[PDB]
Amino acid sequence: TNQLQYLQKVVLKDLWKHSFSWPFQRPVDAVKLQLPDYYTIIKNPMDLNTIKKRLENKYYAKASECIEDFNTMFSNCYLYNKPGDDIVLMAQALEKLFMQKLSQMPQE
Ligand SMILES: Cc1cc(-c2nc3cnc(C4CCOCC4)cc3n2[C@@H](C)c2ccccc2)nn(C)c1=O
Repeated sequence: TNQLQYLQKVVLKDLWKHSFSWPFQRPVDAVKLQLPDYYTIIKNPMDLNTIKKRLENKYYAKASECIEDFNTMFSNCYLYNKPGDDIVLMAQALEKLFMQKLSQMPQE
């Protein structure tokens, strides 16, 4: 659980504390945001709270399964949203930090 512990205690913590993480802290609320196509276009949604619960509940078999979920979260944001949107600028800044935290992760 070495790399899964670093994903929880360093990567997830430092993304959560970033000022732009708030849109990713819960699943997209399609009702309150009136985005009725979101869950049709995004078949495999993901968000930081789902990742937080999976790490707390030891749902992941391996670190790479948790990395796939962060990557899906970012990919979904770029797929659904438009290049000039606030949320895309926010995702890009959070993903840059993500890639730095992975570069500093110790080996298993
Ligand atoms: C991953 C993701 C997340 C959000 C999303 N969560 C929000 C939660 N709350 C508010 C607001 C609701 C009203 O109170 C203020 C926050 C806005 C929210 N958005 C959008 C509309 C948004 C974010 C940042 C900037 C601008 C728009 N929207 N899509 C399309 C995504 O792909």
